[PDB]
Amino acid sequence: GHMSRNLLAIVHPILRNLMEESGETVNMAVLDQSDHEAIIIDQVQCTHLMRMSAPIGGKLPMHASGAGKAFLAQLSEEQVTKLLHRKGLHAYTHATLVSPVHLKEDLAQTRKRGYSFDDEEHALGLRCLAACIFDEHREPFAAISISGPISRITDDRVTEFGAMVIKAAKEVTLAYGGMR
Amino acid sequence: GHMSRNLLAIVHPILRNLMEESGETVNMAVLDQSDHEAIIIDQVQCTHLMRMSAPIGGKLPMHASGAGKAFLAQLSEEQVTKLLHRKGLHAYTHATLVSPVHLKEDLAQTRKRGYSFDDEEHALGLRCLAACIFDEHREPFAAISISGPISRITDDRVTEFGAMVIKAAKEVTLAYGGMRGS
Repeated sequence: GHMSRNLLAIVHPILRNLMEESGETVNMAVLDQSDHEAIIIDQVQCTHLMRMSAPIGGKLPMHASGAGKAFLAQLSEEQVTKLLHRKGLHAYTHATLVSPVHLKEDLAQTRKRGYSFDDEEHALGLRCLAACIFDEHREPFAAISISGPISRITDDRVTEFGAMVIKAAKEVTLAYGGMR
Repeated sequence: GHMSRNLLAIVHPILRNLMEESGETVNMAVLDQSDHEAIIIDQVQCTHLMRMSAPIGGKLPMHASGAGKAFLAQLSEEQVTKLLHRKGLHAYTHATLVSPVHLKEDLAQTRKRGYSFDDEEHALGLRCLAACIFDEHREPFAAISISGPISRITDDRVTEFGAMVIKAAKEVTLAYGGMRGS
């Protein structure tokens, strides 16, 4: 399953409402079946002077972004062992997870809490929270992320932000389910 | 002084060089002399995912931005003293200089170091450095600013960025002198 012009049309106001609720830029991405990077297909930017402003069609790293890790978290142990064996783990920053054990631990916690969290792993001062959108085969065919600076996505708000992105991704999975 | 598209085209390379050298978004703003405001009229954004991305036509506060304070620094003490007697100043953040004493201090230091510095005074987590551009009558009409997050514009880079923007502004000034009215 996937999107879809009428689906993107449903998705867009969900993204709009999420920007307004979170105060940050929101992205929707799909997965590149390899390199397992997430490609941005839609976005609603916030109006803060400083903000996340990746371009539409921009690609986020597999192991090192909210959207990338959200997708990656849905794969089996052996699937991820094979992808890490193949692609390696480019260090964007000193926080990037470059150890398989550390990455796999973070993926485990991502499944548990319902959102991925990029904590300055792609770029210094940048945080993102993401959740996958699922089809009828429980395949993640898209992910929404909320992306913004550490000065606003503060530690005391991470859980709250995670809740917001869960709810947005859920609304899209439901919307897809409805249109069928 | 007067900016046209053609003049913007002519100085664009200076702005693009500054964005590349600083790694941050570069803005050029003009002073509205009627309404005393700083209006962004061009911009070269950096390629960082997180970056300053004000729109063209955006306004920056006189007392609380790099471009605004660069303009204020050019005014006589009497001129600042008066228009600040007016006249309350909006507090964008806890760092916004809303005390006339404190603002005037900062403007003196601006004149001395050659560049203004907005240290989270417009928005939390945002720094800018700016310097004025002068027309053929040596009148300030524009300002160029480097604007970016405190994650990258760190204390050890403030002086160096100040230097970059002074040099850039002087290059725009020279280029404008050579192409006035284009």
